[PDB]
Amino acid sequence: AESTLGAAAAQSGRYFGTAIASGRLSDSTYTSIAGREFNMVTAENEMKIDATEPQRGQFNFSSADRVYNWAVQNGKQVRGHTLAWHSQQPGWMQSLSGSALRQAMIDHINGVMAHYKGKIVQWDVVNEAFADGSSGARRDSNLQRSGNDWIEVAFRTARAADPSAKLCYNDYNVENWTWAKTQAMYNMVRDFKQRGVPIDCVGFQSHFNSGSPYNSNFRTTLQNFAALGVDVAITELDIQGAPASTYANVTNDCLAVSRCLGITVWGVRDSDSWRSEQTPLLFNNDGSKKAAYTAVLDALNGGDSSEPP
Ligand SMILES: *[C@H]1OC[C@@H](O[C@@H]2OC[C@@H](O)[C@H](O)[C@H]2O)[C@H](O)[C@H]1F
Repeated sequence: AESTLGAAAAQSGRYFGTAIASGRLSDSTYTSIAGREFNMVTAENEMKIDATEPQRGQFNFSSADRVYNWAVQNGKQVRGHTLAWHSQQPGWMQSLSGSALRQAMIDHINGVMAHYKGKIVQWDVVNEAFADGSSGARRDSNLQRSGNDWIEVAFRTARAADPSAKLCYNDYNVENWTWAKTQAMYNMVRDFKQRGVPIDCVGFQSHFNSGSPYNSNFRTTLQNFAALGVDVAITELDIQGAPASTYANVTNDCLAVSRCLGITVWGVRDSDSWRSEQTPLLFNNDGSKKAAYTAVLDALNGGDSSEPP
């Protein structure tokens, strides 16, 4: 057994990660907790398209590198997030369409991945391409309007740019196996694997709340995607009200699935969360461990004994 999340996860060859905000790296309580508890880091916003390429071909990795450096100097690996997404595009990219956009998408992938070549264990190459609801359709965005092949092209571009990284497709509201959105993502990944499109992993954002509750069939979802020959990862976990029960169920679902690489919770303390009003994380505002922390740690350890091995 181990006393911190990341170390406990590593006992089963997994990671327990967080989302780090560069602006919070001067907060010693934040860095003390994050450094102690997590062995994987995702930049909360610093590696997104707007932050890394604020003007066309004018890359900026200052804040991204502050997060990367903090992570590897503190022994954590890094998940890159995210290279091609409808949201958080800089204005110059939002105004592009068709072939111009396609070239800018490929150029953006190449510039960011070249900066981090060989440094990133997993990249969220494409994020949130499916529409919400029951259509199973692709979300309408400039990227989807440039051609349905944009997702496959992003993955091929990424594989060429850095063949050492695992390349993931990431989305939300795809955790419950009965949902149409889940099945659309499953059909796409299944097609990609059939044809040899370079995709190594599927990310489940895992934002559970009253509008999209956890279901025990999340384990079925994870198993079925793993059976397509891809790894699975829980990438942006947070749970409205932070019930320790549900946090432990999610943890045990990953631990039950051999290709589930690890879990990332989407921030450190509740005050750090993008949805702080839903108090959805493992640590209180004062840095203290919540009931959910204990249940997650115990799940990772397979129990809480205090005795000789
Ligand atoms: C999964 O959901 C969380 C999202 O990160 C938020 O993006 C919007 C930004 O205002 C917040 O600070 C971030 O926490 C992440 O990119 C997405 F993939």
